[PDB]
Amino acid sequence: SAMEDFVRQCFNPMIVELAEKAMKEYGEDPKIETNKFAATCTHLEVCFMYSDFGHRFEIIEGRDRIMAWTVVNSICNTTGVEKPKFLPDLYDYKENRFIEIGVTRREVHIYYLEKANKIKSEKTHIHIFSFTGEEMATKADYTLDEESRARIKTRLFTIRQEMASRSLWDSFRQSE
Ligand SMILES: [Mn+2]
Ligand SMILES: [Mn+2]
Repeated sequence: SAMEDFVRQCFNPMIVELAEKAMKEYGEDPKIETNKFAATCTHLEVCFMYSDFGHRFEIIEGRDRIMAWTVVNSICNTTGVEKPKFLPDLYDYKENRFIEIGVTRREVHIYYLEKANKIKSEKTHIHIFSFTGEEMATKADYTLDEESRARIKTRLFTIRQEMASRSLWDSFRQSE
């Protein structure tokens, strides 16, 4: 498929392999669910980017469930922050809060409402990125400095334009 080929062209091997591991964790073939494959790669890369801005962040996303919950439990035991219902994506050691990262092909406010309604925790900070350079965060606290958020938004927009150059963006954006 063209979408699978794009995913292997634009993401680094480590990210692709982690994404395939996740797809198997919910029993999904990346050769069939190619838009989910690309979305999974994109979310992984954003989380790793977000974390590289420390030191400051602990990455939970990209780990197997056992190690992810091991990290979460160790953090909660050393900080007293309460355990989230659902696996978050990062832990911010400076603000001392868990962060759930969203990347959406829709309006940032719609996806923010969806994520907030799901997690149902006033403790887990939400930060939504779009492929159009838009962002929305809990209490409009964007956590990072503008340069770091700028590099995330540039990478996301670049992924979108590469898809578009291969006529893959319309499929990807209409998929959820
Ligand atoms: Mn996650
Ligand atoms: Mn997320």
